[PDB]
Amino acid sequence: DCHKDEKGTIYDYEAIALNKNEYVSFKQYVGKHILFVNVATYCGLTAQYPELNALQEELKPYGLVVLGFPCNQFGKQEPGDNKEILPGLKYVRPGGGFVPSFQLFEKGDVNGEKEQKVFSFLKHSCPHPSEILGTFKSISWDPVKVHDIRWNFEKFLVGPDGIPVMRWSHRATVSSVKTDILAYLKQF
Amino acid sequence: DCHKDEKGTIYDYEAIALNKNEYVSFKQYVGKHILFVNVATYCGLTAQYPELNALQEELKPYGLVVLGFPCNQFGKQEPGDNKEILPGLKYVRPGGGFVPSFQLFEKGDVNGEKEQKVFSFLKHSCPHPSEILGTFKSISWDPVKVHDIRWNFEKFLVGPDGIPVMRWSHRATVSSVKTDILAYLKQF
Amino acid sequence: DCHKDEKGTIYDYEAIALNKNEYVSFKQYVGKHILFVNVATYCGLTAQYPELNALQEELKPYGLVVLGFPCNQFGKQEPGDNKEILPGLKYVRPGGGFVPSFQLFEKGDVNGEKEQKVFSFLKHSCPHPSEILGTFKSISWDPVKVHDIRWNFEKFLVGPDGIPVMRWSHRATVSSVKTDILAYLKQF
Amino acid sequence: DCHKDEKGTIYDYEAIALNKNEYVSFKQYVGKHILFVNVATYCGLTAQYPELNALQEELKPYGLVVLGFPCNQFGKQEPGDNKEILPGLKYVRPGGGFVPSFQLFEKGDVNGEKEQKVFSFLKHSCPHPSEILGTFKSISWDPVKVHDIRWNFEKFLVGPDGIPVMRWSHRATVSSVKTDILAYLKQF
Repeated sequence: DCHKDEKGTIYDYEAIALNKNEYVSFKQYVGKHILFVNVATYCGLTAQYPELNALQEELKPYGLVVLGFPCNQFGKQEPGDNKEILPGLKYVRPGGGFVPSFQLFEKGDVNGEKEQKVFSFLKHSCPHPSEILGTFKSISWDPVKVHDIRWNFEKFLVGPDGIPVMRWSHRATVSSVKTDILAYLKQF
Repeated sequence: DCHKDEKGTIYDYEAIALNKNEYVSFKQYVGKHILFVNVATYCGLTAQYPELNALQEELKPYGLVVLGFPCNQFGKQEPGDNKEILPGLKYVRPGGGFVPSFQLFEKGDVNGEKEQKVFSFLKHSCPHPSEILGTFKSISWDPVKVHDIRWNFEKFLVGPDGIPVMRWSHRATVSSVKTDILAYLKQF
Repeated sequence: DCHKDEKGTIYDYEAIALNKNEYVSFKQYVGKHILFVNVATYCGLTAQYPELNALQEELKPYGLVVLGFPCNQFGKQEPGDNKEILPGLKYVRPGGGFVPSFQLFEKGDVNGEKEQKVFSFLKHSCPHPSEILGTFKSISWDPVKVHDIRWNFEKFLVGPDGIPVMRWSHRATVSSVKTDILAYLKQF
Repeated sequence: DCHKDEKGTIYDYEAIALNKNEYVSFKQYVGKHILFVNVATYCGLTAQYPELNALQEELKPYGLVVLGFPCNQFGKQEPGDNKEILPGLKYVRPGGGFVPSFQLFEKGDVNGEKEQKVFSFLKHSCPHPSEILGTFKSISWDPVKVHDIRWNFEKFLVGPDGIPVMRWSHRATVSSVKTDILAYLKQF
């Protein structure tokens, strides 16, 4: 008689926090602007972790939540088991006692057949800005799709309604990401 | 004082015919609808060669020109030197005396760093219809870009003004390509 | 009470001829010196086919039998289905009407998990002379073993008792192989 | 008039210690039995580090010196810069405060074109016991040679005269290595 179209949002997904052993529904983050970052410990970009802490500190009052997703698909730069990831950040790289000031989740794929379902959603929702997907070397997964994540520390912004709004290359500095987010927050 | 914007077309490029040893400017094909196909001898799709002959026969009077570009990047399915390609089609696959009834050019890359410049133009001018770029296996070139050719026997249509109009997956039968071209030709 | 040790020879194996559709037991070749060559159509070494014909002609009276085994594992240089291999040699490479004057068999693996059992025997029976197994590029099979065949047109000699005697690199000219075989035949 | 043949030993080589920033000639180890191990932090075998400490403790009085060589060629399981390797062992894996009780050196290749010269010597001096070199996956270097190291935690014993004596697969437990070394030490 009547068809009601049911629409997809970020709140349809969930993941296991690294530091508890407990599932976190993204419904927790209703009304918040969510920054999803795929992370790794042994990347040149790992140096930006304290910049991510600073971003989160600065913009928490504006309703920004940063979420970090370890992934070993990009140069095999997250080799650690889940229990090893936080100790590696604290004592190896960045080292110096570093602890993320935002929520990290269990390690998993962001591309290919076993990719996490939230990343399918994010990737299908927002195109990557570059025509470059990779080098012969960098692509390690199967199948390969035009909206795949290119590398460690790629980023997605999800609005306060759970619909993805924006995506940055891993090549964009955290400072430029902040500047972009600050200009986006002026709407609200 | 004044800037005149100079615009790119298919007529800006050229290639060496396989059967002469002579360069052919695509200016030759002014006012014609051009079907570019990347070809190979040892692909399952090689079976469609007689369908391409038939397409060309059927639509020559309507101003269609088919152009075939051997390429060894997709499963290494065009291993032959330029002199070996036509004998291979005639005597191996399809065999049976098969001769293409359209112009083939010298073998070269259609993707990656040494890709032919006409294929850069075509690929940048018309998106591929699928989000799937490949398998881990199928991608053999560097760098990898979202508008790369996926496989043997992918196809592009260029209008009578030299601007690319349409692109088909290698998965589309020559019959469906014909049907699509016949519907496009109704405008003229 | 008593154990009798049963010993392995070339006569324990068989393969399907390319040009019949019939199995050939290597027992046929009892009392003969057998030269096994893995072959391909689109290799630089394919040029040596007429040298193999000449070798076979010259040494048939001395009891030499040459056997050719198409294989697609080395640069994917034997892409043809079994029915396409002889036409490819005649009309493509070497071309010119070339027909092998020795027996070719159906195409199959010589290395890795699906290798032909006769090649396991040969490889395990006679070491390769070089410490070099390959480049990162050349090795295409799994698993990888120290006595694997390195490339197209590697060669093994089996004595008149079915025990392998000698193995040549693909880098050895057919002339040097002949010279070596002629010196070996002086024992008999 | 006269040629004197000059012979190669372990004392012809040197490497940079991880924990100093200083070169160590293997001449230091004259008259000692040297156990060379290629090591990594993120391997299943990394668990054997305390077994290596125990081996070294136990057999130091018998003149055994263990030497550890970080290498990132086997599953990319040593991603850390030189400064990160000891902190990773102490705080990540094995973790728990683990410090090696034997000398580790700077990270480098043990196979392929940029392999360390001491490993060329060792590998050329003592064959590996298995015919298996790898999987398609495990081999990451170029060129590939039959005496290459197969994986993390492969081992070589060098006698008190600097000539290599023995080599173990990475598949051999440290307990069996100890048992073998104890039986070898009975000669002296």
